Amino acid sequence: SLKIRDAYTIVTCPGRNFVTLKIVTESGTHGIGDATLNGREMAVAAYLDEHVVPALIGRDAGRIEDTWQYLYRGAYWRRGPVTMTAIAAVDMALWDIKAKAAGMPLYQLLGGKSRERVMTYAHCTGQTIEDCLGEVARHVELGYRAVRVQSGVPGIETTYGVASSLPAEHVWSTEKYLNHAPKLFAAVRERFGDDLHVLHDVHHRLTPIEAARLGKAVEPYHLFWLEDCVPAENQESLRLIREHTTTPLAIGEVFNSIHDCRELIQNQWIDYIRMPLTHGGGITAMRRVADLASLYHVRTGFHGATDLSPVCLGAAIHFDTWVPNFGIQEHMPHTDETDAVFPHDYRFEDGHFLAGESPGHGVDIDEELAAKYPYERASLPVNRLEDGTLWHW
Amino acid sequence: LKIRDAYTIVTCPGRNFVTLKIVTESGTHGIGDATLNGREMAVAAYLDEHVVPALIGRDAGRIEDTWQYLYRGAYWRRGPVTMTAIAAVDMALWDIKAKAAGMPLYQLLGGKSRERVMTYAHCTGQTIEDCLGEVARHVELGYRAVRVQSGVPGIETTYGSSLPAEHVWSTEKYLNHAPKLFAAVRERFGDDLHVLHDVHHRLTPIEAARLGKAVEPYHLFWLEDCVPAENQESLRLIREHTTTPLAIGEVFNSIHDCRELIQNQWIDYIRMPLTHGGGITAMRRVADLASLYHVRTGFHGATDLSPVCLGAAIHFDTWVPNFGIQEHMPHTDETDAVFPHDYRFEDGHFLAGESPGHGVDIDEELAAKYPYERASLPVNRLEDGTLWHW
Ligand SMILES: O=C(O)[C@H](O)[C@@H](O)[C@H](O)[C@H](O)CO
Ligand SMILES: O=C(O)[C@H](O)[C@@H](O)[C@H](O)[C@H](O)CO
Ligand SMILES: [Cl-]
Ligand SMILES: [Mg+2]
Ligand SMILES: [Mg+2]
Ligand SMILES: [Mg+2]
Repeated sequence: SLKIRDAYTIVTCPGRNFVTLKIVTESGTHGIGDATLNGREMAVAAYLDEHVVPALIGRDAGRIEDTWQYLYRGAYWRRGPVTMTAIAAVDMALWDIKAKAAGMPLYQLLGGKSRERVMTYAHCTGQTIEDCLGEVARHVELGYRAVRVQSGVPGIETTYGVASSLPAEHVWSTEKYLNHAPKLFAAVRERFGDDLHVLHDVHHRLTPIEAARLGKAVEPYHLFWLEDCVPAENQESLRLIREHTTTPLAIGEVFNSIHDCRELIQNQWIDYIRMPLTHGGGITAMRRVADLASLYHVRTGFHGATDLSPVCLGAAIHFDTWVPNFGIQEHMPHTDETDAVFPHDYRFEDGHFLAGESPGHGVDIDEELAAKYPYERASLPVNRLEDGTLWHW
Repeated sequence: LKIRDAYTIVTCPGRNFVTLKIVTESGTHGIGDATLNGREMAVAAYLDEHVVPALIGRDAGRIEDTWQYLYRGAYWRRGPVTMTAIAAVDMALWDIKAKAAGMPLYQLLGGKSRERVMTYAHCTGQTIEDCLGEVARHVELGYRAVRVQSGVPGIETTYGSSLPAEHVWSTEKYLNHAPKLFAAVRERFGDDLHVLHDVHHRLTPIEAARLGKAVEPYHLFWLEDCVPAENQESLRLIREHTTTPLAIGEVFNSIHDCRELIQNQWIDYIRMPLTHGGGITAMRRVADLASLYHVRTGFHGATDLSPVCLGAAIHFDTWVPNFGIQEHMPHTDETDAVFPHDYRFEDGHFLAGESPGHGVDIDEELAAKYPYERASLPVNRLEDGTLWHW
């Protein structure tokens, strides 16, 4: 039967913390899902262990939609990063099981392939503009068609995306950054030309009119996207940016629900939605987000940093392979130790991912190997202004 | 003055509660409610593993900076687990601040705006008649306001074994039955009594519009939680079609869950309580936004918010200009013993405490006598098996 016999979390730190849900059916078939929430990992682990897992036992594993609604509505307190990550982990494991039962790779189950490979972007970072440019050259040589560029801001010790369990404390100056950033993109274009796709992550630090100014300043450099311009709990925060610049906009890695972005999409305030499988309620929910996005010409650009496990990456590559309105897939390679803990069949070649062909999402976990790497607490940084004001990191 | 220690206490004197205690280098302490019904251990872990270590050494007096540090610093913002952890810290810090000031909490917030805090009681029964008996009984205790719920004939379970109980639901049967309850309450008890009703998420907007209109003759104090409101626009049809007052928000945790509801004048009462809404710091901002639009506070006050929340809420209720009403579900004697407090209930109303802080403490030795026991909230299915809203 497809009745659930067992379900449990695995916590491991093969270079960084990962939490994984495993679901095992009465017939012995199993599925896994990513439950990793960077810097708050044990909150999801406990949400799953104490409150979700006992309710999964005896459930029909084939009932994906019912389980999703049961956990989403049944929680009573709806949405949220801990909440939606727990739900995502269950959803991914159930889709893994369904695809295995169907004898198909996940992309086939979703509606089959819409493309022959999945374009990625790489992180190019450096202290100086020159340092970053060197990194762009290296990745272009590796075959990347797209690069995210970040560089230090002169007069500021720490800037995002440029180079102990408690939050590190960074210092920020918006005004210095606003004057410096356009110089980076100018230098990229001068050295590498127009065919390269160039991305930039603002990482929440601006107000809307400041982001509008930046967007206008970087129009000549034709960025693939300007990402996370402003905190967007208030979705209307995007409107001034959109009304003032034609630089394409990306947002959403911090979102967990379609209700965090319904308005952003329907009002045409963004070009790319960034919310990934692990944090956005899994395959079931993200299919719905991508479909809504498609009505408004919005494309997917999944958050793909290392704090999403190979389980998320494999499932995302399947999703990317099917989804009509695919935009790009972020690539941050995992460590060798992480890759070994999570055997998988997706492949990376010449700047692109290729989806696996084995039934399931194609990712597994080696539990005995995972057990060799105990959890190590690690928190994300905070950002303060020059006067000490607790700002957005 | 720095935080020297912070830790959670988990206890089950009749039901589960999670509490955060913060202690300073001068040996002063404060506590905050961290209870999230049916997901309690997620908050416990959020605090234990991720928040508590970052509190050590922080200036206890920096309430605002700490709130922002935890809220923005989490990176992943908002949510029930997140905002409850933040609320627990915030309540404990306000507790310490008031104690440092030598004042009960309401004094710190801006002083007294009213002499007492009106409550409502839960009145419930299988039949309308059963419910009416409960109303009579509560009116005799001095309640000026009652929430009324009764069973729907033809349906085994209506709103108002560690796993979710499974209830069955019929909207159509409820819609036809509910007006009869309010009619009976008015027929027996007259017009002076305030009468409330909790729809408990089960309707679509046009169904709630229909219900609102149908119950206009009974002049309800509020119709609560008509529809799931993740999509805040869900309230619009209800508001355009009825003048029955509307309340919502016990399942919210952020001002961003209700900013539009308030600004578009779609609701009359906001229900989000201190424990789940990010504590005093955040709820002051929510109540203040509400005030621009004639919206009043109606804090969720069920038993799954601890006496720590209740004491702090009574202080808040005593200060806030735009107070509407305070929900009252009495805690068990065992719960009251675990959480000694100085708020009082008299003649249908709360009276705020006068001792410095929010006036609530926790007896840790007694708390230890009641270990955690897993308990989940129910789910609701339609007659065809559809997983619905409970
Ligand atoms: O675009 C990105 O890749 C993200 O912004 C990351 O840099 C985040 O900071 C990290 O994933 C948080 O856990
Ligand atoms: O109005 C109320 O009192 C609430 O709706 C409660 O009945 C909730 O069901 C309970 O607090 C959930 O934890
Ligand atoms: Cl959450
Ligand atoms: Mg980013
Ligand atoms: Mg209610
Ligand atoms: Mg009209």
